[PDB]
Amino acid sequence: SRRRVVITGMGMLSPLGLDVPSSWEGILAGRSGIAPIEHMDLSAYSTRFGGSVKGFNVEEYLSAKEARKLDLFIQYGLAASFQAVRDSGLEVTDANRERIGVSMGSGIGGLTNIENNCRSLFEQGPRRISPFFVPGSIINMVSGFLSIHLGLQGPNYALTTAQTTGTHSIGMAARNIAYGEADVMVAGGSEMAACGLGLGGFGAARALSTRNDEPTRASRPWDRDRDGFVLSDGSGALVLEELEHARARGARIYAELVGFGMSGDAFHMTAPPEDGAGAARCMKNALRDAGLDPRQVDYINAHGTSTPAGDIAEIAAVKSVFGEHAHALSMSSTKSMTGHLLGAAGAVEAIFSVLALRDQVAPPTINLDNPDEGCDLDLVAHEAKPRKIDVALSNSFGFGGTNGTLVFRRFA
Amino acid sequence: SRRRVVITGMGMLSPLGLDVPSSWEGILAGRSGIAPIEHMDLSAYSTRFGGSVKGFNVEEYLSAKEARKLDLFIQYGLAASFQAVRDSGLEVTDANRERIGVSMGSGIGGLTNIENNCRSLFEQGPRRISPFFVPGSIINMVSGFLSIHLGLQGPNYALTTAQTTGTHSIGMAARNIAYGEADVMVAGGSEMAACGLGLGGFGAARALSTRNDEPTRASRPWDRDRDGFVLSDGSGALVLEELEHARARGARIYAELVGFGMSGDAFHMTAPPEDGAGAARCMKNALRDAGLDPRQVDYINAHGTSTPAGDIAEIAAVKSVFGEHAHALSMSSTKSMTGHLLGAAGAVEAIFSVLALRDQVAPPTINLDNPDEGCDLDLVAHEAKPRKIDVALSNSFGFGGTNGTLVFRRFA
Ligand SMILES: O=C(C1CC1)N1CCN(c2ccc(F)cc2)CC1
Ligand SMILES: O=C(C1CC1)N1CCN(c2ccc(F)cc2)CC1
Repeated sequence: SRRRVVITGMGMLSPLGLDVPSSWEGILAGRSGIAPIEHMDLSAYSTRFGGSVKGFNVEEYLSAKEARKLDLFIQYGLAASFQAVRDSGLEVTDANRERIGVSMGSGIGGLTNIENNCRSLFEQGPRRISPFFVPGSIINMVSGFLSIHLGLQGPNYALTTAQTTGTHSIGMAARNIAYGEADVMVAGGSEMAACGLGLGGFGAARALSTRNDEPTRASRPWDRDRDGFVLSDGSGALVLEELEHARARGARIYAELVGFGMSGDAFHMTAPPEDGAGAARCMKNALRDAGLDPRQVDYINAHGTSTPAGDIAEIAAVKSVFGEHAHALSMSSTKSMTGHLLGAAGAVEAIFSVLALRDQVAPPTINLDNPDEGCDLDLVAHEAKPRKIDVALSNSFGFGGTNGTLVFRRFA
Repeated sequence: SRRRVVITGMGMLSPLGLDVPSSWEGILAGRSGIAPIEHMDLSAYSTRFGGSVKGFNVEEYLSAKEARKLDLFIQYGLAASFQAVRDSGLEVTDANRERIGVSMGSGIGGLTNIENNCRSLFEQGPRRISPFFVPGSIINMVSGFLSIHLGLQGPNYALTTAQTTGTHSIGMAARNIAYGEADVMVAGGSEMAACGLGLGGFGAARALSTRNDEPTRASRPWDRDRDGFVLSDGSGALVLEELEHARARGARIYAELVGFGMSGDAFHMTAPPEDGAGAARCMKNALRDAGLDPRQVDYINAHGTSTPAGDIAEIAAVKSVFGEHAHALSMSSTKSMTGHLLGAAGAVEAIFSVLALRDQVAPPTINLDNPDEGCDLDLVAHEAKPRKIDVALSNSFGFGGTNGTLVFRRFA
């Protein structure tokens, strides 16, 4: 048998704000965080907009000297991680430090640091490569730097499962706690891919919306005029905690993480199967894991990337798993507002799934002006919908056909 | 409840050979795979050598058309994965595809591809970035492409924990099986960081041996004249199987994986503690997890990177964990011969640890001419040592204070 896992701390950088409550405010108001990218010549690029983190002050978290050593994606992860730990009220001690671990991931990692260090390599030669290039860029340095700053001696690792990173990180952090390997984990993901390599790289695959004239309308999941995902930066971190540990210190419990599902499509490198067979298996795995019937699910935070084939696979998958319950659950894409934070998408959308539970409100899918063929589910078009939510799912579907599902329940 | 996990398949590319048996023959003969690098011009670099994979033919495994789109670290990962699965005799069917997953990781991932595409972006512009840049370079696409080629629909993920990646990948994959999330897992890691950014980045940090004039003598773990690690390329993959599943199909069992430890040092971004504290916590977690008396340990495959601080930390950790039994077990570093395969180090060394059990021989630490102050254990200097090995331990340490231990024993 198995220990129960609750959420006692949440932290976030998003295109909607510098913390969870500002972000959540934007979500329920249907605000877009998408805009032309600044301080950067995108003249030769077919996409010139995305979700940037606006006004981020790393010196709230690190000295200028330590921040200079770390890629933006690491700064973002640390910000969310430090917010999440502070939000939890947890005190690290000699008595508990070996029971507190970290799993903060990234899908794409340190492109900004790779670009600057390439610029030096090609222009001047290898002698201008930063000494901090490697430890300042490697994906596991959010877990590493967090563990060093706070003295965490529990499981220390990082997932990289592309657009599924955040979902997987949180789920496998929850298994560490459930199976007694840890009492507390900081888990989630961070990403800064709004640079030339990210816009360029995704641009070259024609994966990105090129709607440069109306950036706020670019991300339009399940809408017949969608033309690919919007690329976005940020981080999400949760403090996961064994229930008895949380109750003993009198922790505030936002929700219970009751279920985690993983699956592989074994289909295509970037395209999901049309019927979403992988996403269906993954969601069924998560519900079986939670001991729940599909009928008990009230809210789904969709992957909902605004890609032609991705959005319609998730409709198929939901209809397949949920049968005659499929129209009764509400399902929304907060990527309609935030765009796609890649590896951090699962982390911030777990937070939105938890806050949907706390506030009894389904976040909207904005821009859903003209649902596409078969997109006839309750996709919460345009406006937030207050409703009953006991159980919320969060899905992520990534490149290589890697799937993640998290199941959260109201706690009382 | 918690199930037992055995090794039924292994695969490898190393600087010593294009498979396991060829690589193992090199190990037992004390051969170095380190040589001046030929595939690029390093006259600007303070390190001009490493452990290259020599004569690798990707068209033994994949079509030239798909090979061309993948970073060498993905090619190496798939080659080792394919060997391991063939070596297992396992047949993937509709009855078991959902119960077979893959966790093949990398420390640095697609550095070559990112460099070349970064060169295209700066010299030419974003219209010259490869459409395959992202799916051909990101760390999770070994697990991704393996699942697509073999039809594996089980848990599909990747770790990135720097020089610990391979040990963590194998360990967490065993936990998947132990806890019933899968019956089979292909796990390990791959690395190809020998490009300008790689040798330049580690060179900027002064982390690498600069013994350019005698590369086969550069990697000299615990030797007083060591001057940093030797960068090497390749792949290790293992087929992990639930015991009863392996028994049921009459699989050949190399060994049982009885123990896994993880621990963060929470010490420093890149330097390990002098006293071996994080390593010690990790090995103790691993030994308790295996339900072992530490005097049961016969053979330790050390991290053994040929850094001043790393090498002596490990002696301290082993003396602290094993007390007087530290003087009875044999410890060696195959990095004396392979060099440091970073995220793939834990995977090839897990295979060497298993083969030490099959053949009852401790691999040598070559180039240990003048052991350093306090390096007074049986380090298997110069020559392989036939000896009783019931229990073998494999240690990895990484940047971020991230530690891993695997415990294998002979299976009757
Ligand atoms: O984003 C990508 C691929 C699309 C290109 N990368 C994968 C490997 N990771 C990496 C880590 C450390 C380092 F030194 C360099 C690269 C993250 C960057
Ligand atoms: O000169 C410095 C400042 C500490 C003073 N370095 C920063 C990068 N560090 C590092 C070590 C190994 C390595 F492979 C990569 C990076 C340590 C060296």
